[PDB]
Amino acid sequence: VLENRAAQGNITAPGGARRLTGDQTAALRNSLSDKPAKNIILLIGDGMGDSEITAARNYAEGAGGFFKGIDALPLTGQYTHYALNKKTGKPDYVTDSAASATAWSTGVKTYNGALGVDIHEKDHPTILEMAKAAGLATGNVSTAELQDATPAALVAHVTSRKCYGPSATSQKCPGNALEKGGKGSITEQLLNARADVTLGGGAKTFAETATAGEWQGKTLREEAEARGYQLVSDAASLNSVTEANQQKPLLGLFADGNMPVRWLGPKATYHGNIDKPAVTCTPNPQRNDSVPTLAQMTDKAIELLSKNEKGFFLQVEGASIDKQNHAANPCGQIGETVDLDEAVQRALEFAKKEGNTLVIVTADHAHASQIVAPDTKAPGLTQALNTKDGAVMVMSYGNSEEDSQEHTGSQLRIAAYGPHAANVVGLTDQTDLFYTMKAALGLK
Amino acid sequence: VLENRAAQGNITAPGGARRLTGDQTAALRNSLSDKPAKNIILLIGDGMGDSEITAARNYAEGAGGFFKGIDALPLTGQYTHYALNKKTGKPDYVTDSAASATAWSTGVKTYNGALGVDIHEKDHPTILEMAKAAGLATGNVSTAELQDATPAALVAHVTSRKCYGPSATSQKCPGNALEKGGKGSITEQLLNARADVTLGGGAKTFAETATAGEWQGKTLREEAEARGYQLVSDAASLNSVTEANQQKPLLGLFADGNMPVRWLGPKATYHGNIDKPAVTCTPNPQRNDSVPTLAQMTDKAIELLSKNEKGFFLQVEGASIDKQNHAANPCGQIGETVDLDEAVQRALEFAKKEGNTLVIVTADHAHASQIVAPDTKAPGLTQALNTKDGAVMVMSYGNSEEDSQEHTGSQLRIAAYGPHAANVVGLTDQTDLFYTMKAALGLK
Ligand SMILES: [Mg+2]
Ligand SMILES: [Mg+2]
Ligand SMILES: [Zn+2]
Ligand SMILES: [Zn+2]
Ligand SMILES: [Zn+2]
Ligand SMILES: [Zn+2]
Repeated sequence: VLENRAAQGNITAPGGARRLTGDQTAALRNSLSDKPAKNIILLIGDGMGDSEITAARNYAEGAGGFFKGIDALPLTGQYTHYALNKKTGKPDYVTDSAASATAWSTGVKTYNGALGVDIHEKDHPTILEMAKAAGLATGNVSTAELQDATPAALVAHVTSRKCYGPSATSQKCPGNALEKGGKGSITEQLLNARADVTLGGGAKTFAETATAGEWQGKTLREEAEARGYQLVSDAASLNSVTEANQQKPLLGLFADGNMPVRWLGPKATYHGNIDKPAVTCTPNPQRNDSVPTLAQMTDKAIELLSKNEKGFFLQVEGASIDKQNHAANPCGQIGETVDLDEAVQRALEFAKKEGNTLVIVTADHAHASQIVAPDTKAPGLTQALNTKDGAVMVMSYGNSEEDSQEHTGSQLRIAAYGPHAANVVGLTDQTDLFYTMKAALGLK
Repeated sequence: VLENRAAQGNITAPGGARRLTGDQTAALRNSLSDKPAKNIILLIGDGMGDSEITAARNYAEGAGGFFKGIDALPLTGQYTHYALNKKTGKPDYVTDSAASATAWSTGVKTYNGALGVDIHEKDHPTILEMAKAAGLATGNVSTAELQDATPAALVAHVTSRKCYGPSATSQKCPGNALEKGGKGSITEQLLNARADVTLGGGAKTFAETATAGEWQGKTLREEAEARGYQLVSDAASLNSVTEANQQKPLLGLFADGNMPVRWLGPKATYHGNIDKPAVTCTPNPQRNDSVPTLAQMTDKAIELLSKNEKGFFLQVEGASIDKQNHAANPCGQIGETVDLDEAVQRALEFAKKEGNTLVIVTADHAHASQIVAPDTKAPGLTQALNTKDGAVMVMSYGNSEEDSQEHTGSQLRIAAYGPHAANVVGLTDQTDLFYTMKAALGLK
């Protein structure tokens, strides 16, 4: 259970590339605690498989480097995340964000596209809904639009992830539409969920006015206000927030759609590793100084939430790792993995200081990006990059001919630190994660 | 620690997909032993990254299934395996078998192609040479030609993995050529090394004649015998062996080149998942019942080796997972993973019964194969397969336009069982493994 995993010296010399100093047996033994967890922080890097972690590490820290947050969690294991075919109820080997998010927040497998409901479309309670009942403070932050599948799965029970607001739901999830007697669209269900801290993007859908209920005729943004929600939309305002609870809930909408990616770089191309020069990522010029970073929202959330004596549950998500992976854009993707590392460092720092906090870093499913040989002549999209090592790393994207690269089904890394983290070691399922949290928090 | 990680029951019902039956903490704390290990069995799945394990589990065992061998090692982590650029000494992100094998057996990074030497071409001892010197019995089994990089890295110090016999070394490694005062080719160095048990393929190279020294003029097979080596070429004759030591070492040559793969299936093709029907793998009609399985060689090796009270070191390799991966042949590739699983079961069973053995299952590097959606339209090679779940699974190979699929650089799974297994947890490096075995065996 070591904190420093960088290569220890000259990597060309005997034992120069070792990440271990001594024997972990004792340190590890001392990391094993099955005492209760007062708090739980779940960081999800959407689409961040082992391939994604290695590429970003090579680039940003060098092959022999180590993410001070991401790679610093002592207990590790691999976990499966297959979905189910709605009709046959047989495994669908490649899940989407909705079906996977539903498994870790609910504990039951479901079809791709479902939020908070099993394949019979029967809804089950989420871990956020349960923490809220037990008395715990709750938080949900993401760099994606709030209506998106990963954050939404924590507060919504919809049969299709496309049922963002009033209009969308009417046609795509009519049985869910408030009018037809349903609980409502994703945005309305979020507004009803009423977690203490909810931060992200997706202000666009709050411009939709409801079609029924008390706030019918009034936009969803107005409803939020007419319900006690403190609305913040930039860095300075979030910062001013002094508190958030069931009387003063916090709702941050920092973007119309998704929040802006950290780095800019070009899209991979056919033979781009052999036709075009090596690229060096650069800060995204269009990201306004006032849009909060993932680490800042995570920081602010942990603060307000830590003011609760019963404890808290917080889910943080680095959404655009996945999205940029789909876009076949190495830089945006690596930049988003770097961003998330920052959030994890903030998470861990509090954890070691608090002592009863269980922190977990993982992903919902694997993705397309592959690290390959510099001289690789691939059928898909490639790009050469200038890593921190002063060397070149080529990235490959070859599982789709469409405009979007595809998710993949390989099992991936799950890492934890804190009381009950041993339940992450070995082979487990995406559903175990749910039970691990339910048990650590004593929400049973 | 759990020896049963298959889904609990109905994967479509809450808690049904779970693999955990309880809290791992105490079971996991009781597996953490830092007492010395008397023996070590290192099983390597060549090119078996996490992706290769999942695809083989979904096919052979079902998504919710579980490899009774591969998936049963309690302590897990992920490790980096980058090679070095010979010139600059900067990291080379995608390693070849020779430089990765050299790393775990030697503890020093090296360039791709190098067996047993650092970037300066300076020779460094391997873990087998150390075990042998300490008095421990040694074994080296694999399903590839014995001169291949994985087995070779343990007994040979060559500048190019191409220097198999006398004729290729003269021209390709003249500084190693016996005639030039060099230690000799790979085969000649294997014969000198003198491990107690050596099993695999690659007999054709033994037909070459030494160009200098004590056995100059005699083919390599003759030198083998002349030096007290017992030679066995089939299942039967292997079965009838009762001992193997420094007085009568064993040498199995079961194939001219590599041993034949277990399953037959078509090669993945362009748009193979949409244009060609789903496939069910079958037994390879070319494999003789005369040819022992990796499980059989493993078992026999453990029996003969286990007669040394002082200990033994053994390395097993399911070689063709890699080779079939390059060939874009899902069936051959999965058959080789199923086969390596039988070997890990033999290893594990012995280890639980002996109690002082450290068992480690990993791979040398990641490869091409990816698990993707059945409806996927990819630029590379694809194929649909009928799994045990009665569902279709599509596998994609898309990082090369040439006739061979490339390795990839993603960190991959490393798992262990036994004394000093806690050193496999978390993030580590391939070189760390060398040090982990040295200190477990007290080979210091
Ligand atoms: Mg997401
Ligand atoms: Mg090999
Ligand atoms: Zn996702
Ligand atoms: Zn995605
Ligand atoms: Zn290999
Ligand atoms: Zn290979």
